[PDB]
Amino acid sequence: GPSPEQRVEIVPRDLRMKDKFLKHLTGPLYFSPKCSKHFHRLYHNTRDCTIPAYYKRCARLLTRLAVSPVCMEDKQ
Repeated sequence: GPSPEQRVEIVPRDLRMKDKFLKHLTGPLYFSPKCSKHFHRLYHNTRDCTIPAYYKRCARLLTRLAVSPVCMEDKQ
């Protein structure tokens, strides 16, 4: 894509492509404000969601978050 997937870890602020891809790969993961902090750690700390190469691993890691009782009001 616009980022180096397999070349270098560094990507410009145009890394917004990640959010665009993930939201379409998984669907609406827009979560709860209670769980907002977990999403922010799982998006900003994890090499999955930072580095554009690991789009799939990020996507799954967010999905299981968005559907677990912290992001999901409904008890699964």
